[PDB]
Amino acid sequence: SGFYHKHFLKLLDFTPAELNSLLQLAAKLKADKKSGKEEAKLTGKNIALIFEKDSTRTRCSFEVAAYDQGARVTYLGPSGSQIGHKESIKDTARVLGRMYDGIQYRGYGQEIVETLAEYARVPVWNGLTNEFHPTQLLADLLTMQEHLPGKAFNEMTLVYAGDARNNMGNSMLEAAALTGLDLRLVAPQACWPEAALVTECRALAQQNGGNITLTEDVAKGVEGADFIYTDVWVSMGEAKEKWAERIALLREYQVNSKMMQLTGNPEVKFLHCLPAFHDDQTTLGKKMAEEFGLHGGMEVTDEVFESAASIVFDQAENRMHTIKAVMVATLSK
Amino acid sequence: SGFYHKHFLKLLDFTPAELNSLLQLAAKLKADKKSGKEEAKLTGKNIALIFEKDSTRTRCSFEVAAYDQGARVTYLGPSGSQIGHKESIKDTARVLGRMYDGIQYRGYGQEIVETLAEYARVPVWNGLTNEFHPTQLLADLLTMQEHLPGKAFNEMTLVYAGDARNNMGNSMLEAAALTGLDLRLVAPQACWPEAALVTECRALAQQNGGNITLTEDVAKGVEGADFIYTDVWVSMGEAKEKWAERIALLREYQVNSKMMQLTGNPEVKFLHCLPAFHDDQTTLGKKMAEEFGLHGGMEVTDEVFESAASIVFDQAENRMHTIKAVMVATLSK
Amino acid sequence: SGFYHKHFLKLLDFTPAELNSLLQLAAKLKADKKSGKEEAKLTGKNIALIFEKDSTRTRCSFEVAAYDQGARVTYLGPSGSQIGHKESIKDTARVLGRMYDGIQYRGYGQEIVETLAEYARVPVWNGLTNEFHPTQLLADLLTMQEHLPGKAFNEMTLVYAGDARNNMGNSMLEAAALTGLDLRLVAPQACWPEAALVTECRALAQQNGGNITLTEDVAKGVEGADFIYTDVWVSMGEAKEKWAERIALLREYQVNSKMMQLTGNPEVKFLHCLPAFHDDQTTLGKKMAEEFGLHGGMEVTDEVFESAASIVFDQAENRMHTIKAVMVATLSK
Ligand SMILES: N[C@@H](CCCNC(=O)CP(=O)(O)O)C(=O)O
Ligand SMILES: N[C@@H](CCCNC(=O)CP(=O)(O)O)C(=O)O
Ligand SMILES: N[C@@H](CCCNC(=O)CP(=O)(O)O)C(=O)O
Repeated sequence: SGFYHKHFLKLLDFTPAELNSLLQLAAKLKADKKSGKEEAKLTGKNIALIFEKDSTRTRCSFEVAAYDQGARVTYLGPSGSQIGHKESIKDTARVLGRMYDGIQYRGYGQEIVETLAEYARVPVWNGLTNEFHPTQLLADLLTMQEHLPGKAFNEMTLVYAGDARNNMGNSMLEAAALTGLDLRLVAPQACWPEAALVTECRALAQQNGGNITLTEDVAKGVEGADFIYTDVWVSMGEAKEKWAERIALLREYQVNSKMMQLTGNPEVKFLHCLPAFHDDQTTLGKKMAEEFGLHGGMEVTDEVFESAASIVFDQAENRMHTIKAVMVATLSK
Repeated sequence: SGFYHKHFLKLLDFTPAELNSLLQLAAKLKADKKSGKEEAKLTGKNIALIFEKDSTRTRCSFEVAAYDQGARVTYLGPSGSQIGHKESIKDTARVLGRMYDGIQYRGYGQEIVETLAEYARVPVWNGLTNEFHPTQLLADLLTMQEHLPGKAFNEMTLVYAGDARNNMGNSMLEAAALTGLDLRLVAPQACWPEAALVTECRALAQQNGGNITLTEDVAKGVEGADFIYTDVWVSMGEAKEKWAERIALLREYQVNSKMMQLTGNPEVKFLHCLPAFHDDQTTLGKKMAEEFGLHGGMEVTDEVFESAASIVFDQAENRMHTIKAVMVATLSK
Repeated sequence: SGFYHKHFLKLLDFTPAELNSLLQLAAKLKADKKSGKEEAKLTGKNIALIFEKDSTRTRCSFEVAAYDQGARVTYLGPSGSQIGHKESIKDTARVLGRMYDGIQYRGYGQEIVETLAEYARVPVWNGLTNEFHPTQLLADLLTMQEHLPGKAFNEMTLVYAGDARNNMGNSMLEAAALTGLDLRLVAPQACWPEAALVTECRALAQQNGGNITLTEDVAKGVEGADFIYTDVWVSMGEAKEKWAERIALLREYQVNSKMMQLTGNPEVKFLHCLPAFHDDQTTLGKKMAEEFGLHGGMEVTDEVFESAASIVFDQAENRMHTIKAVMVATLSK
């Protein structure tokens, strides 16, 4: 409806109704692809994909969703083009807008994608920025909805442990402000999200029947949750130095078994946007695990990651249907 | 006509008539895409795109132009494949020719793309080499033609300030030799193009009614110009060290407002192939701007870049129609 | 037949009949594309292509073969995505399987691609691993078959000089075990393939009428060969240090003219999977050539590489038909 040629930069630029419509379209599109009745809508549209940070899911998601819908893609990865920086984003935008029908941007800081959106004159979607990550939450919302049918979002309790001031924390706030989820940010105070945003989002959440609780206590936070959610303690783009202090702060907020048990709900499902350092298998996974001693998981224990509660791969699948939905909504009819 | 299976390496391998035909086809194709009546011609053709230097426009241009025409693309960026060097270009060519229908090459030095063309046995297009950049000029010629209708090229005066011995300077010469433009290369003598090429191109320009003037004087050069054109003072692939001496030489050749005023034509339009360091916004843009003191523009002032005279983004758009034209001309019927 | 949803990790996971069927399909598909009667089978299938080592042929091959068959491709090159390592291959697999219909993997070590195949739940093809390279041999087998018509594989003598314990040596063994080729691995003992595999493959080769001979003597090895085959002395992923000892060992195993002459067959054709350091033209080609003194070729003399015996470019072309065949076999009907 009021989606055609709209950008998708952060969730609060949308009404509850818009978000819900979107979520509904995504769900249709998912269902259409499994039934094989997918009607391509974006045929002959060309989309540029600017990536300044790495990505497996978000990139792949944009690519297959476009290919299904009959669109083609151009991946301008981190350093390959002039956009790396040797040219204004303002110029880049004005260039790409003359050739493409839509642009994705993954990067550093909302200023960039906003500037990219003013000047491009085509829909700009936020693939993840330093502050927000709207596309993720769409997928998470739907995944939450698919695992608790017949429940409105205001009937669900979502807990987010970990670093609450990263792009994911910020995005949670927006989600709740639009859905009335009972958000619970279990984090040390040092990692709490900026208060101006909490206030705005809290006010809006309560209007819709939710409430944003922030608390350093794990035990009163996780209680009664339908979902536990967490993320890496240092995000993409933050300095390597942060690891030593972030582990120091956040390790009592690890989503472990005891953690899942303090919930009290045996039906509680775990969520994680991924990548997740859950085992002593990776490159910096093993290095961090021996050094500080996070044996068997950092933000989440490997036992919980491979638990029946873990629905992260469903969540992960839902990234692409969600993005397909955003794209057919902003580019068609 | 005598285009099918021809390479596009430098402009002087074409007749004035050929160039003009090409320009005409481009114009048709542009018009067809805006009207939505674009008939795809390159369906089922596969094209490799070798890039050894960066690119936003040229790469994107090749990609969307192919996608529109129903062709697919394979981007072999700077280091990813064996072509980086671990294998002869001679071998690379012979390999790729067995799989693709056409090959683009962006790189260092004409020898490379020529060798690539002898051995590939499919059309090879020059995406930019150290010496030439033919594809650009096609677009610029058309953009010039679209802003001064009812004017033959011999009725137009084009000034090129800046480093006249880069790939762009060299390309100007070819353009004039084929169009009878009144070329004016306003540059310090130290940056003048190689005399052998000037002579050959001058002779040819004059035959077609033009003349290539070289001069260190800004004032007598810019006078009566229909277009001012410029480019970065150090090109891709040149050593970082060159910046200090090139700024030293070329800063009086900055295209600024006074510069545009000495023209005497109030209808004069500015052109720049881009990227352009016109503001104190970029990475090395700001570093260069404080150090040497180019506040508010290096080759071109930001005031002129955002001037109503600036038609650089039209120019930029015209890169892809032009390339689409080259490709349908060399690959179809 | 028993190909749909099968992985293609190493050749010995297939019967002689399966290999031969495959080879036959490839041959059809080749023929169909030249006649222009190619019926696309993989329309609307999306394929991820994980590359951790470089590639020109294998990547290009996967791309055009997919494009011909109406499929689209996503290239996740060496470091761009999270797969580089920051995430388990086990997780990566489970993610990609939810989005794609098939996955290619080029990398380091068979464990990786096997783990990738257990967890992905879609066909996984081995683009080259440290130990095997099955896709190559398919192409080589067909190329061998196209140059000696009316000859069953058991009627052919294939010699492989050089480093017999790389991924290519190992693959030869598998090929013979399935075809009854008279394999001859002419190599120093220090470079002989692991005996457990030789034994298994020898037993199988003999059943089918072949025999795997290993020998340090060049002269008795090359005698009566229909094909001489060789490869670079240090493979992708091995330490740069190995060059000095590998040249020391292997230079008497260079495929030179005298080498081709000791064969005794004047119809003997040369094969090489490529890249080949055959001239003093490359980056590390020239550096190695002056230092150790391999003037005019390392594994193979440039004279032999450009000889009429050289059919390496036919071989190279046959990489993509072969891969197209693997893909339509594992993804269709
Ligand atoms: N705060 C985290 C969020 C990662 C989001 N993950 C994704 O979007 C999945 P992807 O990396 O595969 O696209 C960070 O910035 O590191
Ligand atoms: N002499 C300049 C020319 C740049 C040409 N620009 C383009 O082709 C536009 P692009 O870089 O976006 O493809 C140089 O070599 O740096
Ligand atoms: N043992 C060699 C094998 C190279 C195989 N070559 C290919 O697959 C051709 P490509 O590199 O163009 O894909 C090595 O590992 O270096």
